[PDB]
Amino acid sequence: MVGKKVVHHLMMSAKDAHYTGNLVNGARIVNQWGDVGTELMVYVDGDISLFLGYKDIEFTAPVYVGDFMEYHGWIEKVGNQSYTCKFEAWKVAKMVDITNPQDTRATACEPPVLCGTATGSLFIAKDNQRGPQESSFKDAKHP
Amino acid sequence: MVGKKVVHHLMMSAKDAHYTGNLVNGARIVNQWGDVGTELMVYVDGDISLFLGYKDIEFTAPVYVGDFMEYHGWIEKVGNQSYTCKFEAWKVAKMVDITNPQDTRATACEPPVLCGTATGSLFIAKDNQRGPQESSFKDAKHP
Amino acid sequence: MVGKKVVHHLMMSAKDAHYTGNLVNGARIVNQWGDVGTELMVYVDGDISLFLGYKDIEFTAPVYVGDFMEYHGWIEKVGNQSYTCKFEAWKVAKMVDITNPQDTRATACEPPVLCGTATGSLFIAKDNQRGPQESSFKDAKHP
Amino acid sequence: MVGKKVVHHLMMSAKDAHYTGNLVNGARIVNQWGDVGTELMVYVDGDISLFLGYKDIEFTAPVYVGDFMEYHGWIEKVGNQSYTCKFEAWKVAKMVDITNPQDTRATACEPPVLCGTATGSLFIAKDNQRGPQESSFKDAKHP
Amino acid sequence: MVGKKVVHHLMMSAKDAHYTGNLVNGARIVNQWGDVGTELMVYVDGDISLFLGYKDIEFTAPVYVGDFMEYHGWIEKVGNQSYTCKFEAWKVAKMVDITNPQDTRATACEPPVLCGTATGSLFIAKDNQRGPQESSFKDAKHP
Amino acid sequence: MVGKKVVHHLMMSAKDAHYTGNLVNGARIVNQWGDVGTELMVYVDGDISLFLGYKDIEFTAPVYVGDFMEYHGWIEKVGNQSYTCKFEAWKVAKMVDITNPQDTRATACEPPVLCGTATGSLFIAKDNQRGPQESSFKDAKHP
Repeated sequence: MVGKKVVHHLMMSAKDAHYTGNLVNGARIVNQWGDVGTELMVYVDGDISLFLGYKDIEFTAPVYVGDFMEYHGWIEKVGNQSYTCKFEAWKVAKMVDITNPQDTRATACEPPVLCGTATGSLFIAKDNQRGPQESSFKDAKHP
Repeated sequence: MVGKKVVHHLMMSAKDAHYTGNLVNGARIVNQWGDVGTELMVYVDGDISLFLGYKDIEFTAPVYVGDFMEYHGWIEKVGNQSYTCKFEAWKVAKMVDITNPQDTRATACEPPVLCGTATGSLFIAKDNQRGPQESSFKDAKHP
Repeated sequence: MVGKKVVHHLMMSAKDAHYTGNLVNGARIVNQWGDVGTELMVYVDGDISLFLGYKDIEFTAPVYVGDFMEYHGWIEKVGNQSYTCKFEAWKVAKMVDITNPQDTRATACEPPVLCGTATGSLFIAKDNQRGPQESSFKDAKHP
Repeated sequence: MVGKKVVHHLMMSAKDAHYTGNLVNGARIVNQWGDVGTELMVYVDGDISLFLGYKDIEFTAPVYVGDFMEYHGWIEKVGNQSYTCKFEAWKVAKMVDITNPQDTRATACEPPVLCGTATGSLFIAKDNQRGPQESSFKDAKHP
Repeated sequence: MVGKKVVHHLMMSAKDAHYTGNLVNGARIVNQWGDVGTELMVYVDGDISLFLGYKDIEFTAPVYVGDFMEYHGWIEKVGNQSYTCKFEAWKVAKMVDITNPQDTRATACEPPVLCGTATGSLFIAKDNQRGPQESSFKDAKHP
Repeated sequence: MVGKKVVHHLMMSAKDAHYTGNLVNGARIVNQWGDVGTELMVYVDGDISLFLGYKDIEFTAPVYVGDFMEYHGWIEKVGNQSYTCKFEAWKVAKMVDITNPQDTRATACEPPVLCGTATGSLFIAKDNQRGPQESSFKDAKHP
């Protein structure tokens, strides 16, 4: 790992529902990973970067309104103009019964439930590379 | 190909901007691909399905507010409970100068600009497979 | 018509629900027609234009979360600074039972269902008229 | 007029921008009128109703981020299952210079600037008509 | 009190749901009060201002999809660079039964139901103060 | 403190802009604190709870598109049916120059910038209290 893991953490609201049955779409995870990758790029070379693509993405468990979610990302490799990262999505809390709209019961996921994994890469043009912006990334280096 | 190509077509509005500079995030393409994938699954087996994952997503050109975009998807292979699909994203029109907010000029992209490509797979549990629901998919078959 | 038909095609997600019961509002159709009209104006004279208004709008069938929708528009006539257009909205797929949130069943609409029609006009100031921008519109002419 | 005029009043935020240049789409006005029509129908017969269509929607002045807007609606004629309503949209305040994002100056529109008008009709099936729900509509009468 | 009361008035749509059970979050009220405060600041000194904070906020009744809501605000005191305002939120109509998605019955709240109150302050830098912009605020003066 | 601190962490996208100049509204912070408070209530007693109100919200620094933000919350006191919590908002990264939309430079905030503080209380009806749901909260007790 280059630098530190970045962790996003937030709640799926009703506004994150996408398909019927309060089901959140898998792209909601990819949305967040885009922002996680962005934060990694700000720290490693001071640019918001452009996302190049994903080698793979697996959606491993469904996500619903009322789920509290964490999104983890870290840099595995610093290339020339590319940076290769790994990503995870974890569910840390949920409604007890999503099928009952009037049920307010909720609980923690112990252990958290893996909802997604990915490998993806981001781009910062050489002339946009400004060096580390955050202390845990001070030792990052290009080949 | 099994069945027909599904084509989504719409505009990026200011609401689709994500990063600064009116830059739309890559995940917006993935969002649309989720819906294209859903339509394919509705037609092939009558269920909105669950997205399993992607292989080799590439974001090949930046997308901005005011871009008109098409998203193509089709079923390459029908598995047991999985369906493997190909996806594309195409830009067909754009603002001439996104850096000038008061500039209202826009033009077509001839030829269209390729903005995204991916392979993705969706899942329908055997008990939820209801057979083709759209005429062009009528001859789809599982192994 | 002047030029070619513009066709938008997308899904109503949970985010498009407006009234209770997963009912989409009629204005969602008008939103899309605005973007269809914009695209037509980009092609006929290279400007995003200003919508002048609608002579008539009819909402002919209800639209729900999970509906796949098409929106058609074309130019009927080119005026001096105004362009008169016709619009349609069609439902091509839907959930089987929107009243059951856990029902994942969906199907095509065969035949498609008419959901709306309209006549509306858009405006491009004379000095903003840049001529056709797309090959099918090459013969578009002002009086 | 039957009953009272219903007045919605709110601000266009950055989230209401639709086209480039912080321009709000005309459909934002129609979105609001749909909710105004709904409120009138709640008051006259106790149902959220269904919008039948519009005549003569006219967008008469542009609307931008930072505009404060009022939307007026009222019932002009009570029919059998239809209700004919009039709608207005008024700008009551605005940014002084929308072209300068760092300019925080804003002022009132005195007199208010007319931004839209329409005639629209709504439908409540006879078996869903429950009579007036709001005191000012107490004497509304069907033929 | 200085000037006139500002009244925003709109509908809670499905898009305003936040928690399960079509429950709107308290922050939706605070969102609206921010815009009410902004409008007051435009009228009293011609600047959109910056919100300083809230002395207190109380959420007194729950708000649901299909509720029609008013948000009142007024200037209690003009200070030097600060302005002390009072806010209320009122429910004026609602669905008859939110637990039944397909139910279209709705009614007015007579009298309206108090849903929230707050005291909050806004800031306009001395050099950004431009004097009253709306006639009812003509006697609004700084000490 | 009762239990542990909950930390939400995410990015302000263009979708979070509210006023002109890419300025996020103060209520965006309150929105997040509502979700932070919900998480706390889920862990302490297994219910999403209702927010009672706030005392002394202060917005201490402005927030813009492109800001990465953290929102901390914790339980200070467990009451009978109320829970009193402290909330903070922290800026951990930002665009270098928000006034140039095409500038992609970004940096960390070291140290983080305090953007908001508040005390807020939430409510869980006695019969809805189900005991701690997350190990760090296991010893939380009512009077």
